[PDB]
Amino acid sequence: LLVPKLTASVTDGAVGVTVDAPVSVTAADGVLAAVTMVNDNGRPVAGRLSPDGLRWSTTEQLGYNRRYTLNATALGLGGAATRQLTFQTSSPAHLTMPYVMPGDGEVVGVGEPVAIRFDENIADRGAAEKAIKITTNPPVEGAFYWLNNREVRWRPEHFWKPGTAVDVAVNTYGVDLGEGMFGEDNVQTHFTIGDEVIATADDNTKILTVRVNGEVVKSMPTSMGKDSTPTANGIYIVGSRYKHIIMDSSTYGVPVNSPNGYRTDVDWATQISYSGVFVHSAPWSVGAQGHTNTSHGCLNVSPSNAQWFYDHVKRGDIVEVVNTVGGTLPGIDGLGDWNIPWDQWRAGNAK
Ligand code: NA
Ligand code: NA
Repeated sequence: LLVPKLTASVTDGAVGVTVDAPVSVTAADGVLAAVTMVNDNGRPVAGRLSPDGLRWSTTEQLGYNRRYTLNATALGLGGAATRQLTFQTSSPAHLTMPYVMPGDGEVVGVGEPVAIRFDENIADRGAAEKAIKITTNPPVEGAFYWLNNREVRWRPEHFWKPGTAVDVAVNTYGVDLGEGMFGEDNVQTHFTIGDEVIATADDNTKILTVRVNGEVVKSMPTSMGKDSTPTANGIYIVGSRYKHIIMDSSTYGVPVNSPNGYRTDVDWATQISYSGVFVHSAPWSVGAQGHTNTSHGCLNVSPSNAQWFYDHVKRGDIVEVVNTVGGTLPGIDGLGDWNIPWDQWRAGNAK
């Protein structure tokens, strides 16, 4: 006749216990007759015992900077055993909150990366990547790449296949993200890839051609950046859209009062770079559209075409610019992810 045995997921006297997982107690050669866990203030922690009496677990989120006391008794035909354990959880120096894009339940285009933006610099990028679980259906290979010290992106080698489900579980609560900075909470999002929409602006023709699943559906005369402030070549991801917006160059590093500065209220504006490129309505340049470049970088189109673009293009669709006198959009722009070669993206930069 064996005495029951108790196995807890913490050890008496432990410090730095992480709260990324529940606390449990298991009985062998007996069943759990009593399990309680209280915090430093005497408040009971919610838990649940399995129907067979063998395993108890906490059922609510456990706190940072706690001292918990666990009491457990097991009974079997061979006798009884009781244990009391006290332990302390992680004490962060700092917290950081993740923000995930795109939005939960959204339908997005074939260029949309998964984005996890933290509100603090992440000292241990590898710990953050490890805590982020990305599910794809149909499953496709992808990889993480950091655009800056706070935001990481995940995407496949090529544009997504329409109809792919994407799930993002950012399981950062209880995780040490370096230098004592712990996740403030978990976050989650799920999204789906819709139709393939790729618009190409060719400086040789000054036409912006929109293709939906490979077919031309719209051909828009455009006026892009003038030679002294050109539109960069490259692949741009569609971001947010606005019925109207005041474009303020100081938002993009350029003082309004300086030679290339501007502040302009425009209609039907679709953002395609963090550096401030938009497709938008430009009634003042309709004469130049299809003929000469006049802007500070934006793709000027007619009011009707800008509204069409707003109505028919969605976040994650693609604009490709070719044959301008500019350089190439930086891969770390914020919407320039696809300009980074796959071998470099795949290798990452977690360090
Ligand atoms: Na993952
Ligand atoms: Na769609």
